[PDB]
Amino acid sequence: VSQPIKLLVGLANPGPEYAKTRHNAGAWVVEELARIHNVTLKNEPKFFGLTGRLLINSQELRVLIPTTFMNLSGKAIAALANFYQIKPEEIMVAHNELDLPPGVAKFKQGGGHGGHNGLKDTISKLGNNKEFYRLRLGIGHPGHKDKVAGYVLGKAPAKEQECLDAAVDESVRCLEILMKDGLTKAQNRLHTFKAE
Amino acid sequence: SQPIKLLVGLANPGPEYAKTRHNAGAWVVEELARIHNVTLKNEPKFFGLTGRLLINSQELRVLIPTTFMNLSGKAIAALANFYQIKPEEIMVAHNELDLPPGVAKFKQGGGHGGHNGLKDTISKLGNNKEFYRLRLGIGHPGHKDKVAGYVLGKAPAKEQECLDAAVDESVRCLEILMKDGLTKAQNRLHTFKAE
Repeated sequence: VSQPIKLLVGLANPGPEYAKTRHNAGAWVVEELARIHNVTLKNEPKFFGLTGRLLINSQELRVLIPTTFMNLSGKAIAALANFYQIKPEEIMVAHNELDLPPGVAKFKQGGGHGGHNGLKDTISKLGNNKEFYRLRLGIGHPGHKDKVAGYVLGKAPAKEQECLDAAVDESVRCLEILMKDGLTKAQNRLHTFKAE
Repeated sequence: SQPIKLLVGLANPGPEYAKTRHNAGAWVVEELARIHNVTLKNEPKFFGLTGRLLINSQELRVLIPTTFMNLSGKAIAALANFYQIKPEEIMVAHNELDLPPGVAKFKQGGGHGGHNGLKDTISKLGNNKEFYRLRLGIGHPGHKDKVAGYVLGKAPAKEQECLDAAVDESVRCLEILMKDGLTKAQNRLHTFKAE
């Protein structure tokens, strides 16, 4: 109506403390959306993550950043969406996307996990359903297969982190636009964005 | 005479993860390899860094996977299968929640203990749990739900000293294992407690 989304999830590793690693991109979007809407994300052990509720254009939007292992992110998502009776196609998972360069971002419903250990676990723990939405935040692709974990668990160099941060900012605006004008208008704005 | 042909040190790859508790097992391998002057080689077919050490004239292969921790079994199984090494001949070094910092133990078998690396290693080794472990105590946080954050954090300095002493003693005992065998290695290691 015309925006089906009730849960926004931001995937990230629960540490280290010290580092803005590419694998945590999704969480940066949820943190910035929350900050802007004065939501304080609170630990909620029952959902194995940090949670909040926003109200945007009078639509309730729950937010989650799992604090499980990345490969058990599905446990957090399913625990909360079961609790509040949110369906898979009502969930949007924001995550780092190897298929797009730094500074680009896209909305999509369904698809594969693309080697993303969080996405893969989410599909499984949602009863093998891929039709949840994704917010794909581009981080570039290292080249090789075997180098993928080292890439995603590394810190983007500073100029590249700017592109990422710009895409986080636009993705938040487009999430707001999504809550106000629906999914199609939101995508149509976000997919023509390109950092700086 | 002793059962171990492959020593694995579980680890997340990269500089940001190198000093995290979840990497304790790689500290053991990296220190053993430094002492024996071997530079680990990246072998993409094995999803990790690997070497061969000569210790008391035994051959010990070493491996530190550079996959996600939860895909550690890919590296171990690819290497084990290549070199024809069975699970009972593999020692996996890993951070152990149920033991305090400053303590380390050898063990054969058991479950994964929530450790996502151990879990995948069991699965990729055909659901065989009977590989040896070098359990490196890192303690646990007060709440179950903090465990991932705990292991992916760096131990504070005093605590890291205990960890480093236990890495060092584990290395000495791995050398003893190769000279005097498991029972003697184990008797020595299991009376160690860094204070």
